[PDB]
Amino acid sequence: DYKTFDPDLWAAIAKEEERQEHNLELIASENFVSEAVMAAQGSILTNKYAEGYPGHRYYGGCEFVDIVENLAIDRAKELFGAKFANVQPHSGSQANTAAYLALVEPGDTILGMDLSAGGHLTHGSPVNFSGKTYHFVAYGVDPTTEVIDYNVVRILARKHQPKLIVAGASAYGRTIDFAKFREIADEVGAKLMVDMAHIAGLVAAGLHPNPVPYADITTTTTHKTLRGPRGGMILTNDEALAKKINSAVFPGIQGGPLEHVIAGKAVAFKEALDPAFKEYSEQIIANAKAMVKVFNQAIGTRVISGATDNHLMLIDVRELGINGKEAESILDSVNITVNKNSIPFETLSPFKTSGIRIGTPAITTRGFKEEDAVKVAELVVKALQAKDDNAQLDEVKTGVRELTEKFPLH
Amino acid sequence: VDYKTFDPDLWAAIAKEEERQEHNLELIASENFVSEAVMAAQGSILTNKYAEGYPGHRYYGGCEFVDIVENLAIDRAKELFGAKFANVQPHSGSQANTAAYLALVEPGDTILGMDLSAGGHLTHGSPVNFSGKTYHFVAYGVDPTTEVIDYNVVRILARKHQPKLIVAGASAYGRTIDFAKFREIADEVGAKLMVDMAHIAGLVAAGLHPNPVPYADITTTTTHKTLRGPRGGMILTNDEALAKKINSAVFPGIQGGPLEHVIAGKAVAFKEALDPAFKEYSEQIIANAKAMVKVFNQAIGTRVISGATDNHLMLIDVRELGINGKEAESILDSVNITVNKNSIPFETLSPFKTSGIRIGTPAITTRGFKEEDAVKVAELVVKALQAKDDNAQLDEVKTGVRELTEKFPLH
Ligand SMILES: Cc1n[nH]c2c1[C@](c1cc(C#CCCCO)cc(CO)c1)(C(C)C)C(C#N)=C(N)O2
Ligand SMILES: Cc1n[nH]c2c1[C@](c1cc(C#CCCCO)cc(CO)c1)(C(C)C)C(C#N)=C(N)O2
Ligand SMILES: Cc1ncc(COP(=O)(O)O)c(CN[C@@H](CO)C(=O)O)c1O
Ligand SMILES: Cc1ncc(COP(=O)(O)O)c(CN[C@@H](CO)C(=O)O)c1O
Repeated sequence: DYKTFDPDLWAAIAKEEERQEHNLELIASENFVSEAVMAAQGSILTNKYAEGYPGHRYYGGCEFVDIVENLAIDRAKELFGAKFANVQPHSGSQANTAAYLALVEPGDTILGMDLSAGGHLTHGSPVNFSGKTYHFVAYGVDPTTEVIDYNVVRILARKHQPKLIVAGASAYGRTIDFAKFREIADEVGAKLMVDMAHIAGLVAAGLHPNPVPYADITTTTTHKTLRGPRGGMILTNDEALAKKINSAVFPGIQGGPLEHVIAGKAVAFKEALDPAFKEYSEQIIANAKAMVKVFNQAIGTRVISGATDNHLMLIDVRELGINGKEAESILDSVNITVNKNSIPFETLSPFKTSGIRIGTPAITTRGFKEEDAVKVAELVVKALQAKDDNAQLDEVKTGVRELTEKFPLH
Repeated sequence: VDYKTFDPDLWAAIAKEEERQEHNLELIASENFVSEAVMAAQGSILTNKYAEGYPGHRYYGGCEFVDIVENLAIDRAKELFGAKFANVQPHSGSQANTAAYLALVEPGDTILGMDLSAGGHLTHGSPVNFSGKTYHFVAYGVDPTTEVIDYNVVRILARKHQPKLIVAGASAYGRTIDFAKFREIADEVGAKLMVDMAHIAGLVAAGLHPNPVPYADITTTTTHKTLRGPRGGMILTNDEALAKKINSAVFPGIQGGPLEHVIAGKAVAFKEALDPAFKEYSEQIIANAKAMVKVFNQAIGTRVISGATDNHLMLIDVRELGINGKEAESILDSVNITVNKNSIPFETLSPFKTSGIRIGTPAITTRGFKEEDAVKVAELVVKALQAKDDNAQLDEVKTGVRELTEKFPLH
């Protein structure tokens, strides 16, 4: 009805609904939120200005909005065991901005994971506030094993004497050893920040070591393996840092929080407290390992580091005569969505790349089991091996159609 | 329903907030009621899409239709305001202002901006905010007697401090802002000009406030105040070199993935603002505000800062009544009238006690209040603040509030 007033906009949204139904979303950072999360974001909480924190707002009328924000704070403390939580960051980027503000001064030396090795842009990129505002020195992975070499990180720390070490990654498929990062931080007098955005759901399910007891500050997004709305979060066990975090978020770098999004965070956090969430997260990892077993035994799809401990994998496609941008293009043509992704010691442009990144949280949410993940990896292999044999790309398109129809959305 | 039974804590709180919005007079000047369509866009499956980059230049695929949506927001914004370029990704007004500064000045540069007590925003140079921490802000205010901007003082300050940038725009300023004078003062000292129209954006879009876009190097705004859209920010410019710096500052500069369900809501609201009926709404906003200022000027104890309004809001110095702004806020909230305490020009109390309250009409106007209803609101406010404890009076106000909200239901 209101769609009559703006048919162009609602038409685009309908096509996007259909695109999400008909494609296999293998983007490691995406998911499908519940009906309840979307209803919270579609609520009248968008109308409320609520600057400040629960019980000490700068506006009238927040007495019931404060319940929502307290639910999100307290469910985060329950899920992750943090003594303090801040649920107002608009995004992972704002969450990391405020975490740095609470820990270091502009120009300070910070050790963070290199982008090609799998770090995030906010872990030290020169085109990002992180690299522009602080002096970042990168660590990476070993060139042969493609996992983090903790003794190399240790050497780097003692050489550079950073005020802060950042751990966490956008494209690292192996377990991060937070105990060792804390060990190294302590040796050089540095604080430790962990960005668990990608693994937060796995951490909540007890399937990846929990960084919260080790890190001075833990940041996260709410929309990856946690399966919540797009937004950020900051955790800490230190009451003094909690006060600095809160001031840094507001009035430091934000104004009004998005209380409708925060309600969706509260919704998603109770979903994650349900025993069914542990089974979901278990299935994410099983599906991912199943998929890595297929790629390991295929010709020309080299799995970075040869294994996965979590939800994602990086695939080196150099053996196939293509770069990551071309691989992403082939797979889109058959309704399989991935992203081109730099690989350790990447030699091509960050917009060409030698690889693609694949993750299983979204298809697992659709209901894929181990057998279905194997099928996806085989269609991916077939499409990249089909050096443009139209007959084969069309078989793959059919295999995708078969899978989406067996696992429709709500 | 089924998910409301899974989580009664959360859904019963939202239900109570729906009732509060129905039953209170929402007089907070920066609030509004978005349409059903805006809420449905924010509640859409667009929340599931990562779309880093810009339309047609994304960092990965899958963005065919997200690109249509965001280009609708960009194009309707350009149409609404007459700008050659728009960025609709900023998560908020604060992020919009962060990126605008990054496109205009370097850390440590001298910036002229409105003082907080005088009506400026925290991002206009407060030392507790990134703006005051990152740049050298020099504040201008209003005149103590007339409580309006003194443009020769701004000129004097600009000539004395040689700012790299002058910022114009306010959060609690009820009078017309002369953007031409600001453009002239900036040119005289060679400064750039940035205008934050967050509060007056809808009025500009309706032609009822002078338009800053032709005078400002960069114009920033929120989408959720008089523009009546979802919570978010936006940046406008006519300069292609600046537009590139703006886009780079927003992403990958200070943000990651945009909120595309919110950006859909921005597209929905921009088309609503392009409709001729938006001009009548915007006119009614100002006529309601002016009708309230008249009531407050007659009452002793509710002193209207500067004695008039040209836009949607007014600031009330309540000290003659023997209370501060915090007590007035709390008195009004206990009779179901929602305002915010607010510093006034030359504030002498703590910024958390304050001498005043701020009142605006966009929300009640959206509910359908006309001038005679705005008059009744102002009378109830006067009565509540003069009542001094008298519960008969306060309950009288409470009945008036329920009369007005029952006359003008939501949806
Ligand atoms: C976004 C993003 N944010 N954080 C990230 C990314 C990734 C990314 C970065 C860039 C870049 C660049 C230079 C700056 C632009 O001027 C290009 C691409 C694809 O073209 C992908 C993907 C999305 C995960 C990535 C990688 N590879 C890593 N590790 O982390
Ligand atoms: C938020 C906000 N952001 N921008 C703003 C505000 C206002 C505001 C600020 C503070 C503060 C502080 C630290 C001050 C340095 O010590 C306290 C209050 C009421 O308690 C209200 C209101 C909401 C409009 C305001 C005022 N008055 C101005 N003009 O603009
Ligand atoms: C570890 C980490 N920390 C922070 C962020 C940023 O979150 P934001 O997009 O909400 O700003 C990301 C985003 N990660 C995106 C790229 O932006 C991805 O596809 O992986 C992240 O991976
Ligand atoms: C002129 C201007 N520019 C920017 C902002 C910040 O927008 P944000 O709250 O979305 O971050 C505001 C917010 N205005 C709020 C105070 O934060 C208010 O109640 O008025 C603003 O008034």
